Amino acid sequence: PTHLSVDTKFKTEGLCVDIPGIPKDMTYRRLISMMGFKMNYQVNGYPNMFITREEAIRHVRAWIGFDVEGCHGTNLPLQLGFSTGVNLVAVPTPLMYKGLPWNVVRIKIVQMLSDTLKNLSDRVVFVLWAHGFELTSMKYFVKIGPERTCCLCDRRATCFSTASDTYACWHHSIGFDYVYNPFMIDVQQWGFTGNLQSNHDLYCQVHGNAHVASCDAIMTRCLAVHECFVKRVDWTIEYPIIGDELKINAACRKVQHMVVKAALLADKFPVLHDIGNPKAIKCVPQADVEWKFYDAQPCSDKAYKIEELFYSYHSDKFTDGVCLFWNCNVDRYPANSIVCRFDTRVLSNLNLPGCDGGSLYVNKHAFHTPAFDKSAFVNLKQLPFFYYSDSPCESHGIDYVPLKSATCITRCNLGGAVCRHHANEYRLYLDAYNMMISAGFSLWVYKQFDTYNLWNTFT
Ligand SMILES: Cc1n/c(=N/[C@@H]2CCC[C@H]2CO)s[nH]1
Ligand SMILES: [Zn+2]
Ligand SMILES: [Zn+2]
Ligand SMILES: [Zn+2]
Repeated sequence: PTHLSVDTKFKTEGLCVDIPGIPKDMTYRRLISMMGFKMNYQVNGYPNMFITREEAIRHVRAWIGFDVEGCHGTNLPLQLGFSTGVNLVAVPTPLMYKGLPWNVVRIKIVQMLSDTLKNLSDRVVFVLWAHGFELTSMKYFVKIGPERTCCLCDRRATCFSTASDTYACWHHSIGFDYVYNPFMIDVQQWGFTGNLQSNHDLYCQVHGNAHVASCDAIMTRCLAVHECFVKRVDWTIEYPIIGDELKINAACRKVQHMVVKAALLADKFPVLHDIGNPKAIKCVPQADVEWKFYDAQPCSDKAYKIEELFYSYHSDKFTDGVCLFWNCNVDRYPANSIVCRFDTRVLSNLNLPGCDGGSLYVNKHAFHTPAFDKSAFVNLKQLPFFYYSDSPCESHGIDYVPLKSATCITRCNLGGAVCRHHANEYRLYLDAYNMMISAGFSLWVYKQFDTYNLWNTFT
């Protein structure tokens, strides 16, 4: 039970308006054959074009919703829609393109998937709400065979060229015309009552239906992401490193210790209510403060209602001391809070678009995060950048230029001039901070927070 068997049954009901008379009894084997593909009994790493739901989830970075609308059938033109927003009209002779024959349409398909996926995945997974034309049109831009490697590198082959009879990964596909060994999954195989728009609209208001194929491709993938990452949560599934994952997470841990440590020095809160991940550790283990923990798993549907986290009768007096919501998404934060809230709008290779305004943040694990809402922070202010250090001014051990900054809160800066050690740490902390901000995180703090109260901790 690692791969999807070709002898598995395929429910064909959703395919009988474009394919009238299609048999009720159908396996993937007969379906791939009907699509115009010969599998030849190949034990070379590609057992089925279609994949399991578990395999689709392990490869979410590769998802591209795909839908074809019969615009007028190898007589009528076909509008090919993709969840990237692209609409290509192929003739059999929001980005809507005019009718062009398959030989040029296929070149555009390879460019679009290559530029979209080269930094995300080693493959493409076509997410469908299959009715007929998308499966039958796959023979016009897809070639299948044994698993292969790139002609220019050691990555897996995702594209083929008829002009040169060579294979390439997403990075080296310039000029390639065919999609090689793609994967696909039909959402309509998961047991849905009603059409695509009806099932999608139950959970999302962001994606409308402007009746173009790309609208259905977007709603398809959005619904597939809700089923796999909103209503079903699997935090065990590990995901390959494709970017700045380790630096972003190290930066987040440094910023948390910094922001919280300074807050406890500046306003000397007797108690700290730490609301969030049930596996949390005290980020400032030397602080005098009464550290109280409360468990709240990363919500993936709607942000927590502050009235349910705190009320119905815990320390109970959350109003006493300070509240820390580190990556804990609530609808309206209290005034006495330190908050790290991820911005689902951020454009990055880690953050994939999600359902109902949310985003799927993929960094080691997959976390669907609810839509950003500036109203959550009405009782708070944006946390300003600062670097605080009580460590001794001692070098031990990178050519220097004197650091001069009003945001370097150290004994040396108070006393007149920043020492080398603290200037190395400042520039390092500023990089880790900038790294965290770029990854999409936001930092918010109680309105009375003032970095001025930190200079007095050097009496
Ligand atoms: C218009 C739009 N942009 C999107 N970008 C996705 C990011 C991962 C590849 C793309 C797969 O759809 S989704 N909707
Ligand atoms: Zn390559
Ligand atoms: Zn949606
Ligand atoms: Zn110093």
